[PDB]
Amino acid sequence: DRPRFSFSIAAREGKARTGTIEMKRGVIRTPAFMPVGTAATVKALKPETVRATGADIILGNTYHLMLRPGAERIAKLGGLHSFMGWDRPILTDSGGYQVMSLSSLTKQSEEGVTFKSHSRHMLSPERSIEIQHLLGSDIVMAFDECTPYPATPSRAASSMERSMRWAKRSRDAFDSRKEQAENAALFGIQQGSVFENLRQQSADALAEIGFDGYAVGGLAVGEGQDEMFRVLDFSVPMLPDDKPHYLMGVGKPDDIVGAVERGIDMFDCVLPTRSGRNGQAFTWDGPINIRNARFSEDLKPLDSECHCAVCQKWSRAYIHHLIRAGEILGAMLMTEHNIAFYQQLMQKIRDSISEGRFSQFAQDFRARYFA
Amino acid sequence: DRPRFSFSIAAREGKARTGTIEMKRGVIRTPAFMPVGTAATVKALKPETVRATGADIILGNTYHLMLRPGAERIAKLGGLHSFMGWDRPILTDSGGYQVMSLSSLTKQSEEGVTFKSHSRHMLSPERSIEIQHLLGSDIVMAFDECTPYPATPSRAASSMERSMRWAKRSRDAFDSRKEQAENAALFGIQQGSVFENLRQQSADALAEIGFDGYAVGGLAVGEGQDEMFRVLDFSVPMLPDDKPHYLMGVGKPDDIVGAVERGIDMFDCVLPTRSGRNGQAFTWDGPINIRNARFSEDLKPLDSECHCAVCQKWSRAYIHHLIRAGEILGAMLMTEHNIAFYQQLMQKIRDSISEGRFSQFAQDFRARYFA
Ligand SMILES: CNc1nc2cc3c(=O)[nH]c(N)nc3cc2[nH]1
Ligand SMILES: CNc1nc2cc3c(=O)[nH]c(N)nc3cc2[nH]1
Ligand SMILES: [Zn+2]
Ligand SMILES: [Zn+2]
Repeated sequence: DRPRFSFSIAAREGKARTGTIEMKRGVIRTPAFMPVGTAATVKALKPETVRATGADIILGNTYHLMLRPGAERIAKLGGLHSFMGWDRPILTDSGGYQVMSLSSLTKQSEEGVTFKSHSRHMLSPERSIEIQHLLGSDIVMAFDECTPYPATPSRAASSMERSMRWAKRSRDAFDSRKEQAENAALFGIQQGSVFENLRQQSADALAEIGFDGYAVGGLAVGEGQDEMFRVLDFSVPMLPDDKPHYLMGVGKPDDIVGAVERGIDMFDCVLPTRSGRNGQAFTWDGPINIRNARFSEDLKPLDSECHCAVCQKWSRAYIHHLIRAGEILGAMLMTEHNIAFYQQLMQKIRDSISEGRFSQFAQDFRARYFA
Repeated sequence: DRPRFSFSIAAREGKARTGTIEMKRGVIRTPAFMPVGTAATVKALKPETVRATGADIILGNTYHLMLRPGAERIAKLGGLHSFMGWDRPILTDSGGYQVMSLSSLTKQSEEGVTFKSHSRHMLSPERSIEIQHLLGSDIVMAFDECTPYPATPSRAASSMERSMRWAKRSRDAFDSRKEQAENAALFGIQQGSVFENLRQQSADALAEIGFDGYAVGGLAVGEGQDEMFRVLDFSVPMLPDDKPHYLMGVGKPDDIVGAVERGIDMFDCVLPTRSGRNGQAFTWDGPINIRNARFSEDLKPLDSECHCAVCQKWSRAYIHHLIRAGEILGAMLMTEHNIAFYQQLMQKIRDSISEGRFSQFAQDFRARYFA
């Protein structure tokens, strides 16, 4: 039987790595992309379809689920996996980002955050870890504070310091719950905004506590790719090399490629799902907007090489019609293709690292995607 | 290879019949229920899922498709079957009902109908048959006038007489188009409102022209079940016994059972799809509204006996959550279950007629469904 958690690196190229995380509910191939399933569903897909595209793990959210249908309710119904019909690993964010993003009123303190639902609710490190336990998450995220961008050095520091205190509280809450400690994994989240010294302090604090994996927090919050990449350049090497590195909320295909070049192993974002429903399809020649009139009579599949079931069977012209009509099948087909594209991107990344030709792959990918 | 059209009756019980229609694109088991696919999609289902529920044939609409994406456009793209990915028979309504139902302004004449889209457009018997040819419909409906309910005898008569003139025009248009005449079938539509003498005149006119099948038009337009059944009692026996009888727009499960008792072989309605998206699930114990709070923690499947993939895998509690959240997967799961339920109803009807126990089935079905 598989262990609670084991990360193994099979191949490297520069700072890039490829390997596997073994957990009780399954193996995760890295670098990994996690489709987002915020309301206990990956929007417009059955879990079997999510799996058929190649996903090994999906992301859920402490924030949305604690509000609807409720964490205790999900536990009473047998946990998130049983509830939504996904039997493989699930990573859950801790709520700290979403509360500050989506809540109408918030009160922040050293204890945690109180907020008004988009009734009043509270989140603290202890309550966050508890909710993630009630959901039955396999990868639990520490409860942190995502520092807004831009931040002054003093505010970035104060924020990061609070997040490190909360990281220790998260660790202790997780370890106190024997069933959770034995069956799930806990990741810490590095903060520090764009400042190298604060990123270093945060990495040191997280490593002293000790986690199963380390996320780079506080990015993909408006800073732009050049700045994100600059911060990754110095931040990722600060993290323990032998554990996974997770870049929260990233991202566009080129962001993923560059982040892997910088040592990131795990990704999530709503882009393929959300923009799929809005008419944007990913292709190896760059994104297209299927709503455009130029596709009304185009018999080609969304992408000429894609192996997904959508590209096997339906034309751009048909999907154009569905999305213009507001048909649910349009959302379904666009989302399945985009998630499949993301998984094919991760497979090409993994295979190119394993073969020592990832640098070449990145160059070829960009030349074509941005032609 | 299969013929253009052959209807064979395998078993009878009273006025009820069970059998098959063989067409080039497939066999249709009767009595048959046709899921409705008005915008070139059965809402929220891939065609493989429509087939997996047991459907042999689906319904499309001259009216919606001629407006979006356009009949000529669909023909240029290879026809409706290729466009939407359904390779089995498709029946198309002729537009005469939908124009009067959905258009904002209409001008009616002996030539046809001109209307404003929900730009100006025209429909006539000739143009309707042509559009159904461009779509590549397998069962083409004559272009008729659906008499509003209630109608006075004089207006019902005038309307029915016009429909019979249009039925002959429909026949001639269809026969003039060699490819259509050789590969598709043409059904006539009986009119006459609730009046026995007008129903008889219309049946006689349609039989004199000669059609592959006969629809009972002008019902399911507000008259209620008692009156519908009373009109079917005398109207269906007027139609040729050796051809299929199609009751347009029916209906609720009990309406289907009673209509089969009265000699109907074919059905369509938006109820399972549309009401599925709205939260109504069909069960052998009657419909339920999955939005109701009583289902928030109910671990049972939608229906306790249903063999569909939704009932194999997900709880009422989960689907309740999805529909309350407005999630697309909720529409998907509710629609698949309801279409599957309708197909299971038709299978039970067919098997009970084949075994000479349809009367008993109808009685048992009602006792439980209305308990
Ligand atoms: C879409 N962009 C994005 N940046 C993020 C940062 C964090 C972060 O710093 N902390 C936690 N807990 N979640 C996050 C989620 C993010 N999502
Ligand atoms: C939902 N109820 C319903 N009654 C109908 C009658 C006709 C009818 O008399 N003619 C044609 N062409 N379509 C029809 C579609 C119907 N749909
Ligand atoms: Zn594809
Ligand atoms: Zn079912």
